[PDB]
Amino acid sequence: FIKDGQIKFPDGSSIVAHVERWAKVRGDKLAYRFLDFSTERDGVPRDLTWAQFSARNRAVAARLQQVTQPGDRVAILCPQNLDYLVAFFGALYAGRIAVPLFDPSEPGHVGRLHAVLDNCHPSAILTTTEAAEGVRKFFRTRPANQRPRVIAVDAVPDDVASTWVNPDEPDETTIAYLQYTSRIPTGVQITHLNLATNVVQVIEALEGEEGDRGLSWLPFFHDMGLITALLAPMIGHYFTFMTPAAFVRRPERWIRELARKEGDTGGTISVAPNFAFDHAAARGVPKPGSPPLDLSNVKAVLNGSEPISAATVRRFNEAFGPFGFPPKAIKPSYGLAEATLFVSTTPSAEEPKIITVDRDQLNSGRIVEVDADSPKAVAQASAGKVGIAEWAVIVDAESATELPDGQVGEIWISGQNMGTGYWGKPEESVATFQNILKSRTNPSHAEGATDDATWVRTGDYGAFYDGDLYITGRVKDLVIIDGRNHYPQDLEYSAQEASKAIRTGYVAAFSVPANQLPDEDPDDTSEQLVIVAERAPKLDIGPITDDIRAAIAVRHGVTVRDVLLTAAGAIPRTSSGKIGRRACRAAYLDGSLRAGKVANDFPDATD
Ligand SMILES: Nc1ncnc2c1ncn2[C@@H]1O[C@H](COS(=O)(=O)NC(=O)CCCCCCCCCCOc2ccccc2)[C@@H](O)[C@H]1O
Repeated sequence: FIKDGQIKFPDGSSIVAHVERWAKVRGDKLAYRFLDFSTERDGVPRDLTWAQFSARNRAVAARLQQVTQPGDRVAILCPQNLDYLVAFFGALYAGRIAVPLFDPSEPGHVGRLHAVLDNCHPSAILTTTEAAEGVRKFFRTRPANQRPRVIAVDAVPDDVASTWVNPDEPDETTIAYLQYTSRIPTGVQITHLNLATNVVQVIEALEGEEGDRGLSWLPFFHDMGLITALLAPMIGHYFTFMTPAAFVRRPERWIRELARKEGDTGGTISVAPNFAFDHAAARGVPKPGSPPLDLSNVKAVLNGSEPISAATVRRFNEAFGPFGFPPKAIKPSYGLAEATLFVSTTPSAEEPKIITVDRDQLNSGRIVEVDADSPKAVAQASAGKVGIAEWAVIVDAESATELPDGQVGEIWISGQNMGTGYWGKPEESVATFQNILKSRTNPSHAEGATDDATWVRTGDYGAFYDGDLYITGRVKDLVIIDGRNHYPQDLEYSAQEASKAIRTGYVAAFSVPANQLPDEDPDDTSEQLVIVAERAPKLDIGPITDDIRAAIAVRHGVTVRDVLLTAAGAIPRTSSGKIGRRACRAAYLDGSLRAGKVANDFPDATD
């Protein structure tokens, strides 16, 4: 669609009308393929053509229109499979607000599911026949008046579709679905306009052509897995997916989906968080004597949702370069739920941009390049260029003032893809989404946005440098000790490089007040460094601790006051698998981390 400063639609912005059209001209073509690895090690493909997809969406939608009213929320408590997509699109087809969640009988934070439900109060629950009893059982733990009707989407017959009524065309405020992140849970209001805008933004950035195909193992309950699933079939080829557990168990599965197949006229496109690249590199290489592996066909594998490590990038290429994997296929990318999904990515024709900058300058808020062999060198991966019809600026948050390039400040963003608020929360909505950019530089990274445009504060620090956006970390994760700043991922890299006994990527650095440290001055409240590190899957703690302490002291000039070593799987991670530093700190302070009793729901390599 055309651009006039912003993205214009009419013919419509409804994904419903667009899928229905796309469906009538490619009826027999495949739309989705689910690789089910639950009973068979090599997988069993479950296919869905466009005509079947449409038929099911219309049937589920008609059923929803009989038992829910316009404006009601419809929660999806379903495992990762074809039915999850049918349930989600069914909600959109019905003109009801979907709430993509997960199957309560699978791993999950049960207290958060209760909190989410306490905020969105759905009028219906969409699940499958297999998951239904488990869903009901969960609702028997909720109050008697909060047990909405449970619909098994695979049991709604196709003929129920005859009564389906295409909902009223959406305006710019009409909410399509709520995206819960990540306690207290905030549901981002994603409008049909938001969704269609980000879809167009992503398609422009990916430069997908006839024959390219998309694939993913990412969970549908997270923005990166959901949005990818909704838009991948739109590039012209069916979308293939598997579960996260399936990937974690045998990462080679992802690698072989990416690889060239007979019949491929284009390349493959996927997306994953940074830790997944390391898991694939260490455990996803074919064993000698396996069928040939040709990865020279990969077009783009986006690396986003968490900090990109230059070492992870190097390890991925070292493992898969010998199989033809082109290094320019790795595309560091940035985004967040409040922006639907996509904010920036490395241009299609370019290789990842990775620079080595001065540590001290970085810690004091400035990007200054240095030689890679310098002892003060910190490697920073770029997140590329901001997408079309959206803007990102770097600001001094308190004065809402843009900063010149090379200076670090909070990243604020704007665009038609920004969510319209958080469900039921006016104060939080204003604070996060309705910020005003009071002062701009010349040139301004806000050029093209109106002076009264609203800005979302991302909670991230970053900077522009030589035409690329760099994400340095979350504001709330910064380590401030004795008047100096330290990025926790830089301290973590030093800790793991100091000892082979630490699992790569499973380290968390944060500060706690002096008085919260263990017994090994009760009025001292100054922030002190703590390193939590998982042990590689037993060597005594003394030598390891001293290696960590000594390496951090020499290059960062800060003394670790406590090094806590845990078993693999002990550090808290979000539901999409990101190391959660604030959560690790809270577990350190509330007694659960030291007692070795932290609950994690994302599948772990060991268990
Ligand atoms: N690059 C980065 N570096 C450091 N931190 C990053 C980060 N990206 C996100 N984060 C951190 O994650 C936070 C947001 O978390 S979140 O709400 O859970 N949301 C997220 O994590 C969303 C991240 C989205 C990243 C952009 C990915 C766009 C993928 C399009 C692929 O399309 C396809 C794929 C296949 C076929 C066809 C098309 C952010 O606020 C930031 O703190």
